[PDB]
Amino acid sequence: LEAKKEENLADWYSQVITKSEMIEYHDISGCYILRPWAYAIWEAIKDFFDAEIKKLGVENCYFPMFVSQSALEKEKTHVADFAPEVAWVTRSGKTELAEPIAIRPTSETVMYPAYAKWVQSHRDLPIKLNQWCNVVRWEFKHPQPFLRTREFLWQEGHSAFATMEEAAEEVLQILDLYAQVYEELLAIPVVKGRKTEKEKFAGGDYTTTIEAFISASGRAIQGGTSHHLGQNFSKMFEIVFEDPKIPGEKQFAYQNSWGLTTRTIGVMTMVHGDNMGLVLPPRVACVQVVIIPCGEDKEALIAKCNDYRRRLLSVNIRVRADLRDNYSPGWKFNHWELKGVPIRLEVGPRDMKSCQFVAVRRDTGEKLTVAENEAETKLQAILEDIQVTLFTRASEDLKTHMVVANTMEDFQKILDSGKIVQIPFCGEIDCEDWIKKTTAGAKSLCIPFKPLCELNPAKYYTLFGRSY
Amino acid sequence: LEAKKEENLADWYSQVITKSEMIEYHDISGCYILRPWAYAIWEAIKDFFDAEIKKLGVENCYFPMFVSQSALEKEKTHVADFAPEVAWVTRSGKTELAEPIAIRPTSETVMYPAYAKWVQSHRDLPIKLNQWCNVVRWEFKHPQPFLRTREFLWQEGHSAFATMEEAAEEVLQILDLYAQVYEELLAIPVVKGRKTEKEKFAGGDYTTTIEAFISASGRAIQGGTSHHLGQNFSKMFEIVFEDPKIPGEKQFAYQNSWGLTTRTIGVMTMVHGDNMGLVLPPRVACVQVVIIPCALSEEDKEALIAKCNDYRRRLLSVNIRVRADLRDNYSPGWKFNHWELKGVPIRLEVGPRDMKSCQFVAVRRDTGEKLTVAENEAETKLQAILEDIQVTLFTRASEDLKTHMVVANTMEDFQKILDSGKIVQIPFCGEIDCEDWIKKTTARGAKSLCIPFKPLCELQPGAKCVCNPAKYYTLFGRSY
Ligand SMILES: Nc1ncnc2c1ncn2[C@@H]1O[C@H](COP(=O)(O)OP(=O)(O)OP(=O)(O)O)[C@@H](O)[C@H]1O
Ligand SMILES: Nc1ncnc2c1ncn2[C@@H]1O[C@H](COP(=O)(O)OP(=O)(O)OP(=O)(O)O)[C@@H](O)[C@H]1O
Ligand SMILES: O=C(C[C@H]1NCCC[C@@H]1O)Cn1cnc2ccc(-c3cccc(F)c3)cc21
Ligand SMILES: O=C(C[C@H]1NCCC[C@@H]1O)Cn1cnc2ccc(-c3cccc(F)c3)cc21
Ligand SMILES: [Mg+2]
Ligand SMILES: [Mg+2]
Ligand SMILES: [Mg+2]
Ligand SMILES: [Mg+2]
Ligand SMILES: [Zn+2]
Ligand SMILES: [Zn+2]
Repeated sequence: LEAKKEENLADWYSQVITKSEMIEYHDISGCYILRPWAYAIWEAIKDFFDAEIKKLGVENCYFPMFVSQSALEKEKTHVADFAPEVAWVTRSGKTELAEPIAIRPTSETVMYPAYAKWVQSHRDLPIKLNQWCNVVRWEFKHPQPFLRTREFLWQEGHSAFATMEEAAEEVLQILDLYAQVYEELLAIPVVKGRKTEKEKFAGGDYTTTIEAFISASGRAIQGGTSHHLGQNFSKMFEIVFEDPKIPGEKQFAYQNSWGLTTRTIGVMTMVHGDNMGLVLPPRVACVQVVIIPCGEDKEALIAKCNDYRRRLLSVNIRVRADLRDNYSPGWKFNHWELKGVPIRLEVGPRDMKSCQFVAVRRDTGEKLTVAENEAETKLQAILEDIQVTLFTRASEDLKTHMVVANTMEDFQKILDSGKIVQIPFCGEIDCEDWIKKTTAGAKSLCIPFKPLCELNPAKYYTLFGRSY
Repeated sequence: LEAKKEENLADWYSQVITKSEMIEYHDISGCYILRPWAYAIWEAIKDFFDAEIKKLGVENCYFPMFVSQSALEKEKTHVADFAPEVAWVTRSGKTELAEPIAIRPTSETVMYPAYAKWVQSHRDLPIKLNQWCNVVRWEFKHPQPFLRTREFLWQEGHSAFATMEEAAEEVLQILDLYAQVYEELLAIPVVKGRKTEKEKFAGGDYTTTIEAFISASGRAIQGGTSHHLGQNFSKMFEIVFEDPKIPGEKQFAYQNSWGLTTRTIGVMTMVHGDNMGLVLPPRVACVQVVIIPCALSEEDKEALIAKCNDYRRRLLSVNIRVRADLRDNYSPGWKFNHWELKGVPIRLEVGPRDMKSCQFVAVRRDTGEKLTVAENEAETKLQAILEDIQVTLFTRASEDLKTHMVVANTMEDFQKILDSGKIVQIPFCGEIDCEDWIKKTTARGAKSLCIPFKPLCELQPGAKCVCNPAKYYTLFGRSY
């Protein structure tokens, strides 16, 4: 790794994702291969999130990727602005299809026709379905791995309820899991908030979000989304049930939808990565500890490495013994640091017979000598501390880089020196357009649930910044 | 359920998959919704296979679904008949794309250009990658849920090796896992074999396969596929390395690919399904035991529900997947039939009389037998009944395949045996021209299923084909 983050972030990012073996490029613009190292992080997030929404009663399923042409039109599910992003299939082989067929950019138009046929009474509610799947958005915006890709993997949850109280409660439960994914799995702090009228999903009532800060850019990014849809889609698609008390009266279902993507992995990369490459938070590292031998008799050195064995596996630590004879120790050192392995355990002959080893933390660079039989306890303590270290530096960097302005003067003074700032806000769109072009430019990120301090007149303190 | 499996198979199948809540229909022909009841089975297969290939050193990844026109134009990875099955993206919104992009029907052309860049020396091998992903094949044959769908879910594994002996061993380990998915998870027996030259993947060296039999059809089906590709694809795609100890000879990697799909769930439905609905093998049933509570007081009623919720915890604690149906708006008789249609292996009936007699009742979905159990043996005995349901389901389907797969040595007995809804092992040339002949002669058709590794009888000392001498016993039959 030779590019440096603070000077050229784009090229640093591209060289970390490649030299960590996370991403391989493809010959289609905005499409990336997720190699096992990148995919294992996604799998870990999936394991966590899946387990959580299962306690909420959500069930997994799989809906078609193709949407019929007339099911896309149906109503103002999308105002035509979102239409350029939709890829259309028009032939199989050379045979032009009777009607063109669309590639899921989201699955409302595929799912809700089915909800309307499953809901024949209030006993059929709630419906709570989730799917892990790929989606295609023909993004015009300049493409980057995991940040802005043309195909990505995600989960989209879609739930329908008899009452507003239930739907409204889920929206905030899901948003909290998203925050837990980022803050507890990925050691990235986030700001919960609600979208302004400009930035909310046109198809919903309100849109909640979690926002993250990437210092080296000075830019924020939407990490996850949870919408209350009210009855916007229920009336559109006729998901209706009989009023239990009033004969002949249909009442429309209340709906939510929520989504999280592999953009998580890029954000973790942009947040924790350093000038030596990736840095993996322990709770998602598929290798938390790598064993590397340093320095015939030698077979005793490999038996000692392989005695860390289960001694680490038996304490349920993900461990890799890199015993390959074909690479130098120094090669292994740099190879696993580029991949972001939280702890390097080096065994040298000196230490086999002094019944010691050395551990090197990927965040601090600290090298530490441990008694041979203190491996289990102290290694666990280091991996827990690395996690807390990584979340603490990212917390204290968001504290530093998120401040207040009450004037356009100091908001602008502060925006352009790499800052995101909460400002009092009209709340109206054309004002938001106006702030967008003056500072060029800043978007609205979210109206925080717990803003700075207590507050056309200002309706809300709203967090502003340049954003992906 | 209204249709009967024996009389009209399609409508019975259509009504089992829907009224069990496995499938919802879509407005695109050959595309189907996988509702939780069916998707949970896929997740169970996924969990097993994933563990197994992890021991073989295979790692999971995700490659793009889009294939460039120009990457598809470089190599010849497929014969010309497969080109129609490819769906093309030709515009975004209203803007026609400069070059069209194809939807993955399989991922050789997407992956192997990357393999070529990752492989620069012998220490870069082996490469062992797997992906769970969706695939589109614009099928001409008649589409049926989970049997033959235009979009499906699958796993495709692609591995690259330095030596031929490594590749050759993976092919059959993988195949044996497929047969394990079928025989141990779904209680379906299968026939391992090699495809004839006609039916093998044209661009590889040889194709191994497992075939399953659907009695009610008299039809067999390809349940899984494992290819040895030799070096046909390493030469096309230039996956080469130099060995320092073999100076001056270019080493092309030895490759395999293998695939298994949600056709699994369709086969399970056809094999074990009955005229009361789905029949779930305990090992993939996402609910193995359903607890149903079956006037006097409201405090008493809460105690009945507390006992059901105490059976649920005792059963989770012995790792039995359990759902307590505590919905108050349905009768017990209703819940009884609803969970039978869904194929739940065991119904647990708890009533007030059994609560104070410290008993419960279990009824098996495979035989229907009702059993009163002491409250204390719930964990031990319920576990035993699920293990016996599994063994029963696999035993009956085995005893149905032995019955329905026989040997014939004349085209004349081959025809009569075929026409009684059976699959036939016949002595066979192996040549393509002949295979077309059997196909239409038996229509006035039967195709080859596989060449069994362990055929019923040993062939030859110069035994002649059913035409040219016989090379091998070949398993022939009508097929999905
Ligand atoms: N092209 C993309 N690649 C990866 N992740 C994405 C992409 N577009 C959106 N996401 C993520 O998926 C989630 C789904 O939200 P959605 O796409 O509806 O919001 P959006 O307002 O279009 O977002 P954005 O400004 O990121 O395009 C978002 O929270 C975001 O983090
Ligand atoms: N349209 C489909 N829907 C579901 N599963 C399929 C479909 N086509 C193939 N499969 C399954 O995918 C596996 C691997 O795919 P492969 O290309 O080897 O099949 P195939 O030879 O084309 O199959 P088939 O003879 O059924 O057309 C097969 O073992 C089969 O079980
Ligand atoms: O995905 C969501 C909201 C929510 N869905 C459920 C998961 C969470 C997500 O936030 C809207 N959306 C975002 N980016 C889009 C691009 C195109 C279209 C589009 C274009 C034409 C027709 C059509 F039906 C949809 C929708 C898009
Ligand atoms: O899928 C396999 C082999 C194996 N892959 C690895 C997983 C297991 C599978 O058996 C060949 N094949 C079968 N059905 C096809 C339809 C179209 C094309 C095709 C591909 C590219 C371009 C094109 F025009 C057509 C290949 C197909
Ligand atoms: Mg977008
Ligand atoms: Mg936006
Ligand atoms: Mg085929
Ligand atoms: Mg075939
Ligand atoms: Zn204003
Ligand atoms: Zn012959």
